[PDB]
Amino acid sequence: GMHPNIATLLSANLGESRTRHLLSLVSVPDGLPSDAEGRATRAEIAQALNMVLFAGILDRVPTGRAYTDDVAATGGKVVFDHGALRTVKWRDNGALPEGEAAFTRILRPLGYRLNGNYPLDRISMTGRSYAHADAPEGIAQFFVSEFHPERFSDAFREAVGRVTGNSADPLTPRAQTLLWQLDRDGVLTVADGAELIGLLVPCFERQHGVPRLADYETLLRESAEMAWIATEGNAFNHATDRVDDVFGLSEQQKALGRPMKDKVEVSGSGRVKQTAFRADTVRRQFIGAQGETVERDVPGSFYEFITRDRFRVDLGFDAG
Repeated sequence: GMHPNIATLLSANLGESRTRHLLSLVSVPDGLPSDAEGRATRAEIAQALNMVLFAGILDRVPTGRAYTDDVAATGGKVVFDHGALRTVKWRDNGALPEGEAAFTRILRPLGYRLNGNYPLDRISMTGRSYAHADAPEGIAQFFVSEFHPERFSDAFREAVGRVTGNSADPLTPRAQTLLWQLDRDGVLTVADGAELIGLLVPCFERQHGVPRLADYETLLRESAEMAWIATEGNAFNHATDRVDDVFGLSEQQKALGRPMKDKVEVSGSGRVKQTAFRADTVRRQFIGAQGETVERDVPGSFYEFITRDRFRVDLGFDAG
């Protein structure tokens, strides 16, 4: 249960102390490809990036931090199952590629492949899952959703463009340089891999500026999901922890007085079962009617649990 390459990649991004905690908390899958010269493989880099991003979720999802503090305290483990993020599929997106392209251009050269297509018509989104080709069951998946403004009001679609139309592109030239070297060789030096992770982490964040309170509210009247995107951008919506039994765990967490949701979502097949803590509220800035900065408390992100039956493990996100 030690992984020197992953530990080094983590340490360069998180520092020793935070890395120590993270390595004792989050399982590293066994069997990741290694390089004979001690370089960092794409699998190692992908796993380390995921762990850095997970640590970033914990920093802003206090209910998750509570849960995982107990895990560390009692010697258990987190199995990082997947992070889910949202994107806006709309041409007025500033410098940011539209919808999921903002992230597939990153995940694909890291070694991910499309693993599932999940229409979410009720909420005007399309979801897609990405699994890592080198360890599809062990490395966390990415669930990337795209929001679709087309069917909404005129006012709403104008609001979308004002919010997103100034977005930055966080994927720098150096980031792209290292990404495509990695895709070519399957490895980078450990230093270059650590550097790549550092450059990729800021992509999983809000790329647009502070939105107008009025536009936030216009969005919120028609779509909770697009309102959330307006405040959080491409930051992880949730992280998910793969556990033996979500039913037992939910009951335990509720008995401790923690805010579990009541619904356990079960796929049609019965093999994939999900439940979560409610999202922790976060304080965010908005532009007021006279151009002033005002603040509001809005829903942030959440920590989720999943159980996946084995046939190999069912990696789907099927509807039910």
